[PDB]
Formats: sequence, C-alpha cells, structure tokens
Amino acid sequence: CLIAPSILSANFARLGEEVDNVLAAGADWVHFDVMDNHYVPNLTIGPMVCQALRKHGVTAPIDVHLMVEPVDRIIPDFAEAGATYISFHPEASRHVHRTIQLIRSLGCKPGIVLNPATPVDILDWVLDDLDLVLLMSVNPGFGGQAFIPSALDKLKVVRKMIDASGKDIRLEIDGGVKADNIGEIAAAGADTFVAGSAIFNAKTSYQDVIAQMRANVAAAR
Amino acid sequence: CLIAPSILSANFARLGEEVDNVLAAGADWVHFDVMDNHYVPNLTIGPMVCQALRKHGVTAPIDVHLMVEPVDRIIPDFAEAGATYISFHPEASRHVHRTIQLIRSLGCKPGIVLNPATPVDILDWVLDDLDLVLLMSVNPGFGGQAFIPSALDKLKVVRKMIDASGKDIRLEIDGGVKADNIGEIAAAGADTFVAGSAIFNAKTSYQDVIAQMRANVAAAR
Amino acid sequence: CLIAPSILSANFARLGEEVDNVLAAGADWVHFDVMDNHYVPNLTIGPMVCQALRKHGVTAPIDVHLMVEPVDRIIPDFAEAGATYISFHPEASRHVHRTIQLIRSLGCKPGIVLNPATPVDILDWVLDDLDLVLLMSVNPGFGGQAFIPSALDKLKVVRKMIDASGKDIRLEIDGGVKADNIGEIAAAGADTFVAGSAIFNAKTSYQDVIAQMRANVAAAR
Ligand SMILES: [Cl-]
Ligand SMILES: [Cl-]
Ligand SMILES: [Cl-]
Ligand SMILES: [Cl-]
Ligand SMILES: [Cl-]
Ligand SMILES: [Cl-]
Ligand SMILES: [Cl-]
Ligand SMILES: [Cl-]
Ligand SMILES: [Cl-]
Ligand SMILES: [Mg+2]
Ligand SMILES: [Zn+2]
Ligand SMILES: [Zn+2]
Ligand SMILES: [Zn+2]
Repeated sequence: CLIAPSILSANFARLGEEVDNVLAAGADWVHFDVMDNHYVPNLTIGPMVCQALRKHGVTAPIDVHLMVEPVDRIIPDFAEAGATYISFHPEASRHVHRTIQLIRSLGCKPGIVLNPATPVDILDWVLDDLDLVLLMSVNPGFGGQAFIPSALDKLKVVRKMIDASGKDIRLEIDGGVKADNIGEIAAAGADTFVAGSAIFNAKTSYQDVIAQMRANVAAAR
Repeated sequence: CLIAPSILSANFARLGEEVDNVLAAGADWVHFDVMDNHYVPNLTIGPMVCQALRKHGVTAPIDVHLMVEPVDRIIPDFAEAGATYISFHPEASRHVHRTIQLIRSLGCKPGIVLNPATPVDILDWVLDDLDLVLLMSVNPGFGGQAFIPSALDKLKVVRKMIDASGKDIRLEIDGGVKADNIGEIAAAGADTFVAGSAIFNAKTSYQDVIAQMRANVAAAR
Repeated sequence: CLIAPSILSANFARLGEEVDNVLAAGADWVHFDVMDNHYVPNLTIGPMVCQALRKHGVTAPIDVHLMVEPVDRIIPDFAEAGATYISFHPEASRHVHRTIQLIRSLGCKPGIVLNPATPVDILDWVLDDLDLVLLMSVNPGFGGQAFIPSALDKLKVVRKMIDASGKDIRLEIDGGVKADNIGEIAAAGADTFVAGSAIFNAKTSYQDVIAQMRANVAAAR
C-alpha cells in the first residue's frame, strides 16, 4: 500500500535531490526520524530540516517519528514546519491522550509507536483517536539491525484491533524491512512500509527497489 | 581573522551547495550548532550531517558547538564524523576536565562555551588545555536575537586571560554578529567570528558580506 | 600528616582483613569512595559496607567521599553506619549550606570536594563550616589515572585560604598519589593523602609503602 522511505540513510549534503528522486521513484511519504540523544542514544534532525523540505517544494506527506522525550514542546514546531503525521512513543509522554489531542489540534495526523517490547494495551483507550500505529521491528536509535521476528506476530494482533475499530488507521512497520521480507510483513498486516538502507543504499536504483517491494507486497496479499 | 558561518541559517535542502558556496565566498570554517531539545529548547542536527559534509568533499575545519546535555556520549560520534573543533558548555558536563580530555584524546580541538551570564572563572583550571573559547552574545537556542552588549566587556576580560596564558587559543563570538558591529567586536578581542543570518540571508552575496566583514575587522584593529 | 588509603583498590573478598592490615601498617583513616552510577559512571559501595567495617571492629576514622547526586537522602544512612567524615561535591547538592549543616547535625565532620575544574570560590561562604576540603587530582569515577599537574597549583591556593580562615580544616588530595610524588604534593599544601593503587596494589608491603610515603612527606616539608 504505502512506501515511506527513511531519510536517515540518504545523502544529507543533497537532501532535496534525494527526497525529490525517491518520491519520483515511487515513494509515497517521506519518513523523518527525530532523535534527541535522550530517548535514544543518537541525535538526528529537527524541525528546521522538515521546513527546508517544504520550502524546497516537497508536497508529499512528511511522516515525523519522534524518538524524543518529553514530546509536547517540539510538536508545535514540527506542525509549523509542515509535518503531516506526527508519531510518538507513549512512554515518552506523561499525558498520552493530551499529546494526541495536541497533534490533532495543530492540523497534524497523530500516531503512536510501539517499541518491540511495548504491550498493545496502551492502545486500549486511545486507538480511535489515532491515524497511525507504528510497530518497531528493530530497537530505535541503535542502528542497522535485523528485523525482529516477533513483530510479525504483533502486527497480526494490532491489525485485528484496527479492523475491529472500524477506523481508517495506518499500520506502519519500521526496521530491517527489505525486498525479501516485505511480503511476509504485509501478510502479517502492515500497510505502510518504512525502509531506509534497502532503498537509499541499494545496488540497483531507488525505482527498481520500490517496484520490487510493491510487487512482493501485492503477491503476498 | 577567521570567519565561521553558522549553517543553521542555510538551505538544508541543498546543504552541500550552501557550504561549498560560502567557503568559496571566503569563509574559513563551517560552524555547526548542535541542539538536543534539552540543554536548549530546540533540536537541530547530529553527527550524520557532519559525516555527510565530509563525504561531500568539505575539507575546511568543521567547528561543532554542542548545545547538548550530557555531552560525553555524543563526542566520539562527532569525532568519527570528522569534526575539527568540539566546544561545549561547562554547565552541561559533570566533569569538565574529563570532557576536555576526551575531546583531545580523539584528535579534536576542545573548546569551552560561556553563556552570557557564565562567569569567567570556570576557565581558571582548564584554560591551558583548550584550543578555543566561545562567548555567546545571544541566548543559545532561542533564535534570531540582538547582540548582547555585555559580551563586549567579557571579550576584553577573556582576551586578557588568553594573552596571559601564552597559549594559542581562538576567541570566538556567536550571536547577532553582522557587518555593522563586527569591527567593534574584533576591537574587544574576538578573532573568530560566527555569523548566520547576516551571511546566509543577506540582500547581497555571501562573498560581498564576508568581504565587508573582513574589511570592517581590519579597520578596527 | 594523615594517610587515608582508598579501599576501592583493596581485595573486597577480604575487606576486613585488608582494612585491619592497612591500619596496622600505619594508615590513619579508611577512605571510602561512594559512587551512585549517576554523578560518575561507576557504582561502588554503600552504607552497608561502612556498617560492616564498624561491626568488624574498625575504630579508625572512616572518611566517606560521596560521588553521588543528589546527596541528602543517603547522608543519614552513612552517619548511622558509622562514618566519621562525609565529603560531597557542591555541584551535586541544590543547597550546599544545608547539606553541610545536615552532616554536622548527625555528628559527622563535613567536607567539600573540588573536581579538577571546579573554581575555588564555591568555598567563599562555607569554608568556616567545614572540617575538610578535598581536591581531586584525577577525574573521579574514570579509573586509574595520572595526577593532574594543576592540582599542585590549586592546593597552594586552597592552603592559603585555609590558613587565612584560622580554622582547623584538613586539606585532602585524591588521585594518582604515589610514593614518588607525595613529597611535592605535601609541599604544595596537602596534609591528608588518599592513595589507592599505590598502597593496595604495590609490589611492596603496606607497612613499607606507608613508611616510605611518610618519610617522603617529612623530607619535603
Ligand atoms: Cl491539547
Ligand atoms: Cl523494547
Ligand atoms: Cl540510528
Ligand atoms: Cl578521557
Ligand atoms: Cl546566560
Ligand atoms: Cl535557534
Ligand atoms: Cl539541616
Ligand atoms: Cl572537572
Ligand atoms: Cl573508578
Ligand atoms: Mg498492560
Ligand atoms: Zn521511524
Ligand atoms: Zn554556535
Ligand atoms: Zn575519594
């Protein structure tokens, strides 16, 4: 369904070119990983970089994943910079329901991110307020890793929860997604796919990798 | 003496072009302001952006100003990414002498940053171990601001301390530096000048602004 | 004057034996470095170990150096466990004067610890309330290190301050103190000497090292 390349793997010296080209190559969203050196042991890119992409002319959805703690102060800055989706980790907010409301009140689409160990019942009382749930299939902020197999089982659980809600909620997956496992991940229930190194560091073009990913997703459904 | 444009004001969609052009226009260093959303209320750019500039072919000194707390974990990442100078705020480290030693042990040039209110006696026992002292003439992380006049008096104090040490220590200034005040700032003792919006958002070219700054500095000495 | 071996370097499988033997060998105090994994990146020993030495029959002064933050909660536990001196880092307490008063109110002797970079003016308004000032000549919590030469100059400054106060205040030194530099350190003004590896990991007996240290201090005064 939706392909959302992570730009952590792109050439940050020519970020506008990279984003322009990956969207032309078939990507739907720009996935924007924000790390504050506290919630995870790395520091990446803040609102000014999102704003720069909008000023450069990017009109595709920008999907901002906040690996930061606390989260509320920076959310208005990402809204002002032109974020489309803003997702966050419930452990990183003292008032999860308020953080969701804040994102929505600014005109952005709120998402919740589940770390690999995070139990699904944190969705019990907020799921209907969400536009997106992201399951991490690697540990965020710890670099290039292999897909964690239990994410396939957790995807099936959250897919059932979203389907039972009757709401249009994206089910996103991030971590070690590549051409040769995206079919199984789609069959498990994901419909929004974040890939970084598999696209930006491929031996073939961005368009070839994205086309293979789509073909593999279509064949598995 | 040295011109160190802050890339926070540059076009981050074409960062390599901006840096290439500002260096061609007469800049000496790339000044790299790193904010972690905790030490200051903003989040900017991390080690991956420094690495990207090195991979792009930038060979000029990269001057990394850490507005982060704590500081020690990220310092090796900036060293590996190709930082030349790494400066930090002593308030942000529990063991200032160790943090300096760490920077030096990685082959980088350590600096200490004094916020506008920070008394100079934090230099008492570390000055001889430094390659750079940076005085902030705006409050860091709070945006485009006007030069704080007390910075001129503090520059004179720190110039005397550096001169009395006999060591080769840069005296850097950052905040609201522009063509029409850089002469007075140089006369107060600074020899390394950080400017952001005055260069990257100027109504004339980067080369014109930098040439005026140099002429104004030369006329004031 | 006073020798205070640091038991961090002792054999913790036979701590009572080690402490008994080093006091029998001529040591005056038991120096007790307490690290909470937060103020420094290591965790050592808490009040229960102090209590075990008292229960074992140790009657010499136990000199507790708190490298912990915050400090007030654990101070009554060290007093109850039989600490004699309790020293702490002013940076680790939000109310340095109160922390001193708390130590004194429990019948213990309060000390202030200066890290290598810490300016001496933190002593300005509390020095008369202290029984001890400790200068760190290594970075605390970062392991076996070499004596930082600037500690000799800071000892001379703090020696003058204590002498001008007219109060009986110990001037303690900790970090890389060994037989071949203890003379110079004493000449700089220290009268209370913490050594760890030089005593407990020495190639000669405790009684020989302590006698050599004492002879070297006497010859330097
Ligand atoms: Cl709200
Ligand atoms: Cl986890
Ligand atoms: Cl990462
Ligand atoms: Cl080190
Ligand atoms: Cl300030
Ligand atoms: Cl800012
Ligand atoms: Cl009290
Ligand atoms: Cl220090
Ligand atoms: Cl240690
Ligand atoms: Mg539960
Ligand atoms: Zn992400
Ligand atoms: Zn700066
Ligand atoms: Zn100690």
